[PDB]
Amino acid sequence: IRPTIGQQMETGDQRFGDLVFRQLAPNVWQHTSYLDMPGFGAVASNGLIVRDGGRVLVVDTAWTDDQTAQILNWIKQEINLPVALAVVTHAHQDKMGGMDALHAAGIATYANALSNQLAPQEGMVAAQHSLTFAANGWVEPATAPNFGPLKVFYPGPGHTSDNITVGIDGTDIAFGGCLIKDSKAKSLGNLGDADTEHYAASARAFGAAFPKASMIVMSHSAPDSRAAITHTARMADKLR
Ligand SMILES: CCOC(=O)[C@]1(CS)N[C@@H](C(=O)O)C(C)(C)S1
Ligand SMILES: [Zn+2]
Ligand SMILES: [Zn+2]
Repeated sequence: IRPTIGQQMETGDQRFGDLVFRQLAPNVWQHTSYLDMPGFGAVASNGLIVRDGGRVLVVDTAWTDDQTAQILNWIKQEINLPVALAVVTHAHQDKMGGMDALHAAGIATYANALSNQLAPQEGMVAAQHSLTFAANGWVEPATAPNFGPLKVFYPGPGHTSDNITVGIDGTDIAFGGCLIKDSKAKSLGNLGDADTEHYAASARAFGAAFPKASMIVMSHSAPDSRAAITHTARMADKLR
């Protein structure tokens, strides 16, 4: 695909059906799925796959159940370990559109409690479990059982009021989801669900929560350096 929004395909990318997978680190891969929007073309959305010992952890579904089932198929082929859990980073179609494929496979799913509360209104299937957060934004660990290397952080409202972010312990990788755009981005996208007053602070909070991450993975750009966080925050400063 040659998406209008999202990175092009590069050497080292693997095509598996209509999905693209890229290894980012020895136990981390980016999954990419595409949704065609009329007149506007293909929009890429990225999530993560993490191998944690004898199990696999997933961050975000694909746009659709069928695509998300193909993520599970790719995992079976390339990793061949059971998927223990998935965490989805807000209640939009690119992040939660494939929940049914996860639940059909018996995979435990997790989301911000607010994401689960909003899911019906957003046309999404709620996750099976709800994460809650301390006042400093870090997940309450009782609500993130056996998350292994996944360090979940709620940076505050930005892209949506429920957006969460995930650091991958033992790697240089932090996932900003749809909150962060890369340093070449010209806009933060549509902003219809956004908190334009708090966006900038939330972007900076994400950077401060994962201060040593050097590879920033995001939903709608290829991985970038930490400049993606600052550039996003500075674009968000102009919304106030
Ligand atoms: C089907 C709903 O999914 C969307 O429309 C997203 C989800 S974040 N929002 C858009 C935006 O923020 O402009 C986008 C093009 C980045 S994908
Ligand atoms: Zn979104
Ligand atoms: Zn998105």
